[PDB]
Amino acid sequence: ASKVIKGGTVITADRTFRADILIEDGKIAAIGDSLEGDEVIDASGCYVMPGGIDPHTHLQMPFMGTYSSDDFDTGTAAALAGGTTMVVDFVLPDSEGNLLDALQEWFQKAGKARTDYSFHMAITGWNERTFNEMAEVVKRGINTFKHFMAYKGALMVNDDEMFASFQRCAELGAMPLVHAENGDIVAQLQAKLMAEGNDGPEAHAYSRPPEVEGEATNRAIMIADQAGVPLYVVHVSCEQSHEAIRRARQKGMRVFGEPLIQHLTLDESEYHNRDWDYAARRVMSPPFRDKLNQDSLWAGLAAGSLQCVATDHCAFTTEQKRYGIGNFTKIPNGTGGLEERMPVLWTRGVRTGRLTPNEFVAVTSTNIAKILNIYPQKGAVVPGADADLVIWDPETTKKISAKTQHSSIDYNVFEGFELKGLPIMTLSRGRIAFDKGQVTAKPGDGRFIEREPNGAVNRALSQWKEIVAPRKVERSA
Amino acid sequence: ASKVIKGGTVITADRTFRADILIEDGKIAAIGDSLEGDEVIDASGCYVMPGGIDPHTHLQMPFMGTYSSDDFDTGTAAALAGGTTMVVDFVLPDSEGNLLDALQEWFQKAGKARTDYSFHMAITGWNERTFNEMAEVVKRGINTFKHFMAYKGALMVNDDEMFASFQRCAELGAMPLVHAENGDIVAQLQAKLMAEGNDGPEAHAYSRPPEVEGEATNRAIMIADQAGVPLYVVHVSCEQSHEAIRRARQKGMRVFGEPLIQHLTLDESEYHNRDWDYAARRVMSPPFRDKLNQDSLWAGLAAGSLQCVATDHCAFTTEQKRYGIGNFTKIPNGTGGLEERMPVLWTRGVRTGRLTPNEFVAVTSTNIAKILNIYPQKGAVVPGADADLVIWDPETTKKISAKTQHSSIDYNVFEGFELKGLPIMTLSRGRIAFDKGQVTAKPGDGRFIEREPNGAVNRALSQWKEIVAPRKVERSA
Amino acid sequence: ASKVIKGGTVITADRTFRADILIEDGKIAAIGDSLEGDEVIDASGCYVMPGGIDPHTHLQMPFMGTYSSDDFDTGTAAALAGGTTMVVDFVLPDSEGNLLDALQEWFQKAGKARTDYSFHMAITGWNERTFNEMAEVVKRGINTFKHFMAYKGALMVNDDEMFASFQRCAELGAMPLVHAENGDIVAQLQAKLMAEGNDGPEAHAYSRPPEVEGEATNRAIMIADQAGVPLYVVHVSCEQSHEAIRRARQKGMRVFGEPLIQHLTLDESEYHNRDWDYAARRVMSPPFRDKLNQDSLWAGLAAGSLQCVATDHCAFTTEQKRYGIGNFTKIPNGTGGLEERMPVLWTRGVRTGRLTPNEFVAVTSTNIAKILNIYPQKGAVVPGADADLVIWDPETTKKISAKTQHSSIDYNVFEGFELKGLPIMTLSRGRIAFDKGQVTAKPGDGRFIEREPNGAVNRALSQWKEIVAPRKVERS
Amino acid sequence: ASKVIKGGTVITADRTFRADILIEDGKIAAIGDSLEGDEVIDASGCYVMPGGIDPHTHLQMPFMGTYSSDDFDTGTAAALAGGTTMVVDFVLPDSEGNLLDALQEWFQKAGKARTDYSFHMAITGWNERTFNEMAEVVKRGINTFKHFMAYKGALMVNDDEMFASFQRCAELGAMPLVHAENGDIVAQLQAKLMAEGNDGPEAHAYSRPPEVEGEATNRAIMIADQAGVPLYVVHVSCEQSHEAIRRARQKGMRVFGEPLIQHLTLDESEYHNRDWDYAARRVMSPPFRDKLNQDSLWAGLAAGSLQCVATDHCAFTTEQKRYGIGNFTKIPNGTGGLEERMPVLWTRGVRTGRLTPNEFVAVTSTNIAKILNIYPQKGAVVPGADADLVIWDPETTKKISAKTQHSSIDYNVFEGFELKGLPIMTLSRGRIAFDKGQVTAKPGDGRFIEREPNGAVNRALSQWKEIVAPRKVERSAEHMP
Ligand SMILES: [Zn+2]
Ligand SMILES: [Zn+2]
Ligand SMILES: [Zn+2]
Ligand SMILES: [Zn+2]
Ligand SMILES: [Zn+2]
Ligand SMILES: [Zn+2]
Ligand SMILES: [Zn+2]
Ligand SMILES: [Zn+2]
Repeated sequence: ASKVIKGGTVITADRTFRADILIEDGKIAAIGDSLEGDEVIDASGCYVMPGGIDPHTHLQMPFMGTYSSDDFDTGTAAALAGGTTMVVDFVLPDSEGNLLDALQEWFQKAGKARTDYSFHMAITGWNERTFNEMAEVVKRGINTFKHFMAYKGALMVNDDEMFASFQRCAELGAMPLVHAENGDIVAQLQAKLMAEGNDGPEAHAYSRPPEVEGEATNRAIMIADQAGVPLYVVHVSCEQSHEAIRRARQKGMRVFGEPLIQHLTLDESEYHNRDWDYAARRVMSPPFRDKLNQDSLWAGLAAGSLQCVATDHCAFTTEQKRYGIGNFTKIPNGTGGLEERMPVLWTRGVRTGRLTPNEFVAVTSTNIAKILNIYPQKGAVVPGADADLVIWDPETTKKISAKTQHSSIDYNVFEGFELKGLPIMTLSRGRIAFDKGQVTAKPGDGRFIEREPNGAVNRALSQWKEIVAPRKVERSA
Repeated sequence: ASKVIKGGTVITADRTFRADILIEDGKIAAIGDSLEGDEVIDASGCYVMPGGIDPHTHLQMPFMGTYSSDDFDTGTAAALAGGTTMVVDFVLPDSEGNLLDALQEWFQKAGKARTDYSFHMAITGWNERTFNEMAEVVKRGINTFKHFMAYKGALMVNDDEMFASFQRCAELGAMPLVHAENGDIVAQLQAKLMAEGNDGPEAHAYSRPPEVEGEATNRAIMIADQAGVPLYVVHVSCEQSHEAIRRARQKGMRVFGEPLIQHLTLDESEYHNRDWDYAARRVMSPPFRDKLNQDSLWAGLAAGSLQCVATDHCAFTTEQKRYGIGNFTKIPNGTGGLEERMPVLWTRGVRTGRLTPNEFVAVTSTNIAKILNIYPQKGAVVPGADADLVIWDPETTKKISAKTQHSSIDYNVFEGFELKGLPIMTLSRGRIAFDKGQVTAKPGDGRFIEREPNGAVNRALSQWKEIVAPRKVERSA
Repeated sequence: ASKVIKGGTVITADRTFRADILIEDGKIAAIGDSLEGDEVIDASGCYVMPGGIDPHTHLQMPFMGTYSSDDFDTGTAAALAGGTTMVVDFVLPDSEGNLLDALQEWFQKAGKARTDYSFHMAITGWNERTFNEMAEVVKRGINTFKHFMAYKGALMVNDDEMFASFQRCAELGAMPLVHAENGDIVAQLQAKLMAEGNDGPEAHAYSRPPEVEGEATNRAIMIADQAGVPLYVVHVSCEQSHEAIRRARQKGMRVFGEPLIQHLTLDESEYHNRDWDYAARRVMSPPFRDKLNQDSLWAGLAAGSLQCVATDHCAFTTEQKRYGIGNFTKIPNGTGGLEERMPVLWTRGVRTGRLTPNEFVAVTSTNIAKILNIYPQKGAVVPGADADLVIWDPETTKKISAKTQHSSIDYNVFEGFELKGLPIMTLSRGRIAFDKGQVTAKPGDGRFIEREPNGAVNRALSQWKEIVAPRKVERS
Repeated sequence: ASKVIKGGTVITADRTFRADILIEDGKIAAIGDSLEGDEVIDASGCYVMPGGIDPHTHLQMPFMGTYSSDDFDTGTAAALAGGTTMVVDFVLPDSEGNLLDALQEWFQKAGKARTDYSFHMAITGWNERTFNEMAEVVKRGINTFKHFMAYKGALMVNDDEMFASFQRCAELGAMPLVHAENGDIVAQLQAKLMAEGNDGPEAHAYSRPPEVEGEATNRAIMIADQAGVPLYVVHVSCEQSHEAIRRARQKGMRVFGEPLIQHLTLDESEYHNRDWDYAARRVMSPPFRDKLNQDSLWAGLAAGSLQCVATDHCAFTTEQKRYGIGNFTKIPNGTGGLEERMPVLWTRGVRTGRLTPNEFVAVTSTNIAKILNIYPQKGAVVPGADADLVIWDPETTKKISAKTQHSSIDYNVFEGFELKGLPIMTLSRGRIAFDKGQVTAKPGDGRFIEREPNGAVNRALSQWKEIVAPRKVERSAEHMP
């Protein structure tokens, strides 16, 4: 039974045009002037875009013997209600390198996904087991490996481990991701701040100022380039890390950057709210920054030095945040934004002219699809693509509120944002997944998306590195 | 009578995939797994790409009562043999502002074109007539206006004129192009050099060092941004001008940059060749630069801070170059590259891994088509696009030589370049235009391509300027 | 009759040390542990620094058939009360190039000076007379020529004229100064804002945003470097112009930058004050900028990418400012800061640790003395130097107020600034010029300081340009 | 017995002027138009400048159970013959942190010094002993601590150790120095190149390309600025590390940079010379770089973003260099330049107009004197200063050659440099220490120069950090959960 989306205006990363869309067997069958189908969906007056891909989520993430509050069920509901049809989550193995066991456990979690998903595999140590299982992980359809330069004593790896891992990535045709903050300096700053009685939520930001992110970003870049592999920097929050990426790209290094919607539109003044709960709720890493940083990130999206908007979705209830009363290091880090990502970006970015509608599509789905090597299966409006689509009414308005959010927690860091232009229908592989304010996709409707290694940028870089490889001088006896 | 291109691998700016291409009525009718057509073109083992678009040509350009040696006939022949299916030439009006008259004169020239073409309209003065005829020029399908900051006493405009013209561009939804060298400093350096007996071809480069281009680029950007209109900088030849563009883009300014294939692969040491003819042949503006500048331009293409490769094709005979014997200011400026642009870029860029094949397509056709607002009619492999296509054999080799070039002049500045990967067939709106080393397109086969004003980037920028427009302070009596 | 300053701590651009200073015949005769002299000045608990040099003033400047309200009398009074012992003013000739005639008129103005002074010569056009008279100006002891890239129809020169003039500067061993704003773009923005009814004081700032200054700074640098002459950019107000200077210097170009004390400590929010008078009073060029720019300028001073703090002192009464009611282009541009420069810089810069005390001396006197080629006659505490000195009590406090200022106008843009550490005595060539809150130097006490052309940086740059000069290829 | 230097032209960092100089009791007694003294030294037609200060030497440095070949005797002879009157060497303790024991050993080495000297104290690990002895090291008159980010398994410290040490420096009013190369990445590149048979001298440069230095520079700066202490980056060899310093200074961070005379005038093409010995002799860390980097360093000296020229003097014989035949990682790292520093800089920098003569004085003595807090005792021509002076004949010429050098090794990486303008006499505390090509100062004539902590820049930075220190938000119980 086919669907035809009629009367809409298609917006993709490359063009905007009036067209009908015929959907058969979960895929786009045809795009053209007048199409017929068994079931008609009216998109008159609306835009039709690829469903959003959010490459950065932490659904049901383990914390202190419990979990974050949004799991793959409520998380994907929030995603769908915001026009996002795919999430990419981070698998977190132990330092022993039980990558495959951790993967199995994340598959169990993701069984509740209401829409399609994939994984990044984190690397939280280095040893022979880790080295071997990375090969198998790539065979299972995961082509990215996430590294933490912070979280000393938990997730952190050092330069030595990171270089070996990046080289293994290069070898497998995978691409490293990095959380770039200097973990040694943050740990000492945390301890010093706590020792001085500087223990409130605002001190979380004090313990990891922008220079600490800027440095680690620069270092991760050096190591990836030495290893001959592209690098993806997650949650680029400030001018210091953005500058490191621009400078690397101008040297011809292959580096991608991902600003969070939070860092595009929220700022550190939130931590100076007189209410402890209010300030603690906004604690995440990297923290909200000086507002001046926002323009840098926006300009990067427009200039192409930053490519993907994400949310780092990790939602905790007020009760969970309160674990850090009297100690900011015990406030669970994370704010949720899955539902808010595309709508906030549309109002703040497209309606203001900071982004063309086409750039909007590029930085919400198409770019990350290309970067993770699943374009055009995802992030595309072309025949043969998965029919993951959002129907966007440019005229509808709302005020963001915790009272109406699909996320399970009791607050919303975008509380009060005035929006115009909203997702009114979301389709996941041709199925109506969100409609008339209701999430219609059921838990288990989502499936794992396998990804192939050795994307175009990996291959070009490897070829170039071979060209410029330094050679031994031939010397007579 | 339809054509089907079978067995090939399609490369576009966004993806690479095996597919057949059905062509009907000069357009791409279908793209898919197995297609049939009246006539079969075998593309087994080959890549199929959008035909190149070269936005920077000067065919049959007036110089000293004569003309450049390549006209629209030989010019488009060379283009087609090099996989380029469209050229964009510059109409050069008198300073009185006889834009429409100049346009008619250029249509007469382009009657000989063998493949499709369009125009930029130059603005060489400022007055009421110019202001008025700009509106009429836009109605006739030209949405770009070219400005010269150098060539004092002939083409040059000042800051005042340039600002007025840019504001008019903003109003009409057109985009200014700029030749950015400081004309006043250049004229004085020329005169000082001649007065000192420094009168050889190498002194042309001396008379306009990179700082002179860097300054003018920076100034034109300021003025475009103040007028609220995007800016396209032609022939970005050096790091100083590239740096100005990167810095502007990081401020959120809408600026495009165009490196010439000459400046990517050739350098100023050519001017120090002992043979006068050899050095003079290479004289153009901006001149060939210190070789160190090339890596900057290549990185710009990979990073997206530069978007389009062109040739500034303006070919003169050795006899014409010799008009400047004893006086370098009288050496006609220009080198030809229409045929060599895509082949040299492929060998130097794709085969080395500096550019992915998709980036190659982006910077040889798709980007400029989008920028000139003619995507997807041109620069696309999508249904409904003009069937302007090149069939590329990645294994064929040749050495570039004047003896085999299609340009009418007696030398080739890319002489001796070893290539691998060549255009073996070129189609212009579904017609075989180049095949088996022969240009099969006839003079008059080319048609003028009209362009609409107010593309997406123009619209976004105007919207943004309105939002940040400074407001009067309300003061009570 | 000798003077000895006893018990103080000397602070110079290069060091800090306890020493007595013996003054004879208007000069520093000796510096050492224990000295005696005919007359004793007690500097116990105080710092002794070279008197400030403000390289940027416009005293009795011609405007609209009148003049600015602070002349060389009240202006040097203000300077002295702020620890500044020398001003450098701008001679403004007509565009016909009557440089010598204008110079004579400025000598008449400066007859009222209470402390020493020198001149910059502005170049407001280009022609044979201008080219010729520049040589004679250099012979008269002025080794700097000021160029305006803004003020279209009045002071402005174009790239062609500026290049010719800069080449003439190089030839004479002079150094160009530049007011860098794009005059063509500013004139058009002014007209547009006025046509749109955007006619308040705030639109003055709107008519010349930072990008316009950044561009012109960048262009002027290119032209000086092509001419092979060092360049001095006056009133670097924003990160865009500062960036152009840093980038140029890293290319090995010889460029100096001068942030005004206003742009270090005041910002554009002043223009949005609801009171029209309040906002109009702060109108100057370049305008007060977004506060974010302050950090860039401060860092430049500490890093050495900016070398001299000045005031661009050009004072108008409220009545004069009101000439621009309903039309911001008619508000006379300028604020006064002569008295406030060193004291504000001390509190905001030294007491905060943004500048070491030695850096404070460098950016208020020694650097500009060196740049204008009058070191160590001025800006120094060495034997043989002019005894131009300020005795600074680091503990005394005050709140800046128009009620206590020596400037003749009725307001103070630094109103309410809380200070600690103040000039308590100022000496000009050994004469007590400021003491007990009173200016004791008389009008006419000031003397013209002549300057030699061809300073060290001019000579080094010329030598280098000769080394790297492009040569003809020898062809049979 | 007084000396008067007559007829010369004084050049200092701040001015150039004709003056006589009267010297009494090892110090400058007076400067003026015509002075009289017991013994007259004729400086007619010559310049008189502060004697050079080279803040970066490794004389008789321990390596592989032996030592580098220039000790404090021949090292200081070389210095003096090049117009340099003071060297600053690096004390190298074991990782256990036996700083005082190491200091005593270095005093034994420096007993042979012919001209004055001082020390930097290296920190090669972190622990309680190290923390404690740093305080005593500062009390002995050493106010700098050197950190190595490279030389893994030998001298290297990590970010954690470096941050603790930088904070201790801040506390004591000391200033850290850093050798900034990423040691972990260098060690892995070394192993990779060796495994691939890329084992020649040129592969030394391959194993630590400029990005590896630029990264570590950027990192050391971040850490120093977080600790609230100024940082001195030794041997800034390339644009990447130079850019990191410029960017940091523009953020208002207090960072100094030191380009070596080698990196200003020599380049990596030397490693591709066909002769193994020739290439290996030039091996040092950081290696000679792409020639393009030179202009960046020269501009930094002229712009003030780099402040001091040094040599990293560490001299090995050809026989010692040959320890690395078949394995570039075993080639002892270091080249000598003590004698060549000021003369090469004068010809390449002053005679070309890249530096004014005054800037030449700044970057060869006065800046480092100020930075190490011993101005005006050293690096100055003012009354009361130590009479450490060089008399410079701007017209005399020579070509640098191993056959005439005062360094003890058998080659010279500045071989063939054509010079004009040379020191013809060097005075150390008023004693003629070098004259007419002869080193006249004897071993033991040099004395240790004590330095005080808490220089002006340290104090200003600490004050600024206090001003901008982030404060706890005051929250009433009304606003608490
Ligand atoms: Zn993270
Ligand atoms: Zn995360
Ligand atoms: Zn051109
Ligand atoms: Zn052209
Ligand atoms: Zn001005
Ligand atoms: Zn002024
Ligand atoms: Zn070292
Ligand atoms: Zn060393």
